[PDB]
Amino acid sequence: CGLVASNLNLKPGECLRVRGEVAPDAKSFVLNLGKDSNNLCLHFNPRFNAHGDANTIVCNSKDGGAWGTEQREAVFPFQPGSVAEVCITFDQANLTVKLPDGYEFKFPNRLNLEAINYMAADGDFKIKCVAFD
Amino acid sequence: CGLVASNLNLKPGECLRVRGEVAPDAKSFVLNLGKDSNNLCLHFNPRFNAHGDANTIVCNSKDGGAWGTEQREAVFPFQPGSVAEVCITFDQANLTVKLPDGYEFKFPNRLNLEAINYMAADGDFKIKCVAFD
Repeated sequence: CGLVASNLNLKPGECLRVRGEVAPDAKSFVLNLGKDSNNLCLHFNPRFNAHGDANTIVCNSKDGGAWGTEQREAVFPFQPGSVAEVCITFDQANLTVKLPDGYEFKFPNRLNLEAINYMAADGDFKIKCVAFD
Repeated sequence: CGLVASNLNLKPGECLRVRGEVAPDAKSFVLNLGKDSNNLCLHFNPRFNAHGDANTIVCNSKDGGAWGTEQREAVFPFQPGSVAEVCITFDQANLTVKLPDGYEFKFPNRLNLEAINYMAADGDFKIKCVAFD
């Protein structure tokens, strides 16, 4: 239900910066990146309280509609009702995801994407700024 | 076609800022804003050298697929191979479009939009950042 952007043409090296507002009573939010809605190199899902999980970032890929192997990340630098920025870069092998509080992690480029052209936000997160570096 | 964004949810009084690179040898570019691709409160079209026009900004609306009456502006603060930012806000009566070099113009809110949810860029203009505040 959130912002949906296409024709991003993000290439290796370039940096995608997304800043937004986390809802005051947020349960969770999603930032999906990829080729289109059926081919996601990154489903980024911070969960405050959803599906039985509290404060955990869940990530996965989707290839031709098929979800890959899900994984929970090590940190959760997000708070309800607050501003947050996430930054993404990628190359042939990995996406690098930079988070608030100086944390970051890499996620395998399972789909072997050469560009990222699609981004969609869902849940309790409203995008207010997008920048291409 | 350049960046396309939907579900922007720009509300009255909020400011939409779009900054991009005007390509060298640019002939023209377009920034479309509205409810969706068929309902545009603003088709903003700076023409450097296109369709018989030189250094002229042409604007229009589109309602249910039908183009309105084109509007010519009186200034052209753009140049090929450079960065340019436009800022847009609206109320019930008019959109206000702020351009480089301190120029601005108003364009009637023909569709009586109460929010802007769609933005698309075309032509020789590559969006570097978009913000809502």
